[PDB]
Amino acid sequence: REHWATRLGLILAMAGNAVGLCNFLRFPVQAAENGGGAFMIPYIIAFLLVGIPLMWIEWAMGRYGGAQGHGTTPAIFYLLWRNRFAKILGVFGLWIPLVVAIYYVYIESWTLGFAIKFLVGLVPEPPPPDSILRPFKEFLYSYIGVPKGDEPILKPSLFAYIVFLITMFINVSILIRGISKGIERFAKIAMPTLFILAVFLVIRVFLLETPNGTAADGLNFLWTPDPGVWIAAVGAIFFTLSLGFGAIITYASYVRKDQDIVLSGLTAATLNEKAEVILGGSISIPAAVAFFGVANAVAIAKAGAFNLGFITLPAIFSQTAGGTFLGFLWFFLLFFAGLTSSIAIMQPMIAFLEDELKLSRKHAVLWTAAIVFFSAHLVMFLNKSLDEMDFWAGTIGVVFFGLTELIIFFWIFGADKAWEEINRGGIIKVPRIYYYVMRYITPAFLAVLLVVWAREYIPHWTVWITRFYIIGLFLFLTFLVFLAERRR
Ligand SMILES: CCCCCCCCO[C@@H]1O[C@H](CO)[C@@H](O)[C@H](O)[C@H]1O
Ligand SMILES: CC(C)C[C@H](N)C(=O)O
Ligand code: NA
Ligand code: NA
Repeated sequence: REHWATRLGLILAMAGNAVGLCNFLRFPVQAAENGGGAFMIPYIIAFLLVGIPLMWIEWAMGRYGGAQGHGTTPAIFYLLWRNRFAKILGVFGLWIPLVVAIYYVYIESWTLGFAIKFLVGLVPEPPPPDSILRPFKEFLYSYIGVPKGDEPILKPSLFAYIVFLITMFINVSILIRGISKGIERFAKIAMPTLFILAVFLVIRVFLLETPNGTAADGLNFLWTPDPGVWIAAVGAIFFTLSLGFGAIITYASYVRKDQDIVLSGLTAATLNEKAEVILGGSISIPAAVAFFGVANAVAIAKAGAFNLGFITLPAIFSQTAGGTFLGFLWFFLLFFAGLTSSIAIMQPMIAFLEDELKLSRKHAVLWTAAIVFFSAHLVMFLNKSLDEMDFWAGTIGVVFFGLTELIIFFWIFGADKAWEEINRGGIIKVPRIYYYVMRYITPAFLAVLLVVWAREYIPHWTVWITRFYIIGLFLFLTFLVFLAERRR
């Protein structure tokens, strides 16, 4: 079995797993949507009660299954629960990361295409708010092909489609080289490049000042202290830490049987929170508060993540010295943040085809890329198909799967056996208070917030096109698990 080469590469790959498009596009919107500092109190509590303990649990289940040559949840769930229903529930560990990748890599291709056009300077040129925002709103709308009539049909540009082929190629070139020579070798290069670009953008944004305000006013808003906020904070913690995607589990399956996971997992989770709360929150919102004030920035944040990251922020930079190049640094930061994460949610399908169907790494990567590339045409051409996948897999699915794997590992497999499996080989030991959080508090926290979510919030016909296709993806993945059974 493939293994991580160095301790540093494991941390950076796991950090690159978590540090992604959410740190810079999704977290600023959710924090500003829910009161800035008001959102942080549930966000911090969710990180301590859900994010941290589920980090250690997924590290344990991955290393446990990896020791037996099984990197994905269809087999690992069966190793922790000798039931055929554990294999069925494990399919979500293949379905969730595959569905999320189907729209994630496409949005990642947006950042690459924008970074290219912003580097060559093929960007809209506004003259001396709507008069400068419209050239950038139309720039994104022409790139992805926003519908102009009633038909919910996206018409991507030839450039956007070609950049998506390039983006898939860059993902394949990294994945096909393996864990150590591919994912780990790229993490040692991409994470320092990511941190430097983010710190520079934070510094440059902190120098923004207009009559409407300063960047410090946005920092004061996001740090000054409703069930919907608690749902938003816990959901954000899942997505930003890559929990519930089966991605941490597959990566951890290449950690050696006796290596530390307690300190290593805690460091990667901490690195992500630093990148998100310190670096990510200090760019988008402060630059918007500087140019529009706090009240308008909360209004701009409610307009969406794509609006702030692809329209508003490049339009703000277009008013500063060298802002076109600053937009390139911004979009290149997003591309490396997405690239280190998209390879992480495609590796589970790779590891499954390798471990359970005995496919060569080359074959597993190419077929996984074929499935993602083909399925992504739904996200590229059907309007709001992206939103439907992000809801079922990236929103509902991850919280459902997070509670599922905890019950399997810490209840069905045994609370004492799981706790001993987590701390085994750890440089440090998990604080004994977290044993009771894992066994009682975390599943109670998830079950309560998940019931309010289902009972109070979940209740166009084209959404069935996406539901029909991703339900078929689950059936197809179930059939592959069945074929893996028949071989044994
Ligand atoms: C199931 C998929 C069958 C149809 C595959 C079509 C592949 C996409 O085709 C391409 O899409 C781009 C987006 O507008 C266009 O700019 C290109 O002109 C077109 O060649
Ligand atoms: C789906 C995950 C890889 C997302 C990633 N953790 C992010 O923050 O963008
Ligand atoms: Na993140
Ligand atoms: Na990443």
